[PDB]
Amino acid sequence: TGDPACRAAVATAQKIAPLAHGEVAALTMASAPLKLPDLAFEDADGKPKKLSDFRGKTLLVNLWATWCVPCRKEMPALDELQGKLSGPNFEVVAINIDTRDPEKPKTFLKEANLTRLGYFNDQKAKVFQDLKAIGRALGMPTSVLVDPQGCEIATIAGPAEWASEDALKLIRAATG
Repeated sequence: TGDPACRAAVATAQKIAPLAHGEVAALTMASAPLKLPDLAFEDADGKPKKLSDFRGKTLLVNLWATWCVPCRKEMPALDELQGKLSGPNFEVVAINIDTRDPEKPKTFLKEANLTRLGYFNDQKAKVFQDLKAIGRALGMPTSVLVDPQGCEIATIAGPAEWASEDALKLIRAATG
């Protein structure tokens, strides 16, 4: 039995379920209340962050890595989504999980001119293990749409055209 603070998240998931088709058909709606683990990661300047620091906003939490081919390919879309919808009620939190060479993802984002995402990172890649433990990280990338209480609305095991019409419509619906 999940955290009852996450019941509104389930209702939200049920409300937007019809919108999960086309580009976002691989998004699986939450069917039970599920509080995500309070992921711990760093910002671009190495300051500690936690998922709960972002409570109060709807979020798309993404895990990506430079060694992940479909992840590199979807970073521009995530950046674009960030630019379209980031505001008082929504943010994309893309967390890099490279463990080998910390300068590599920074160079990747810079050469790709992706600056709206900042540079969240977990050089231990523990955040992947945390989501794997609740059955929400089956591969890479993994992205979870999270409500203002840190609860699961939906999870996708794979990449998506996140700046597409289908994706924006779904995210806006989840937010408001």
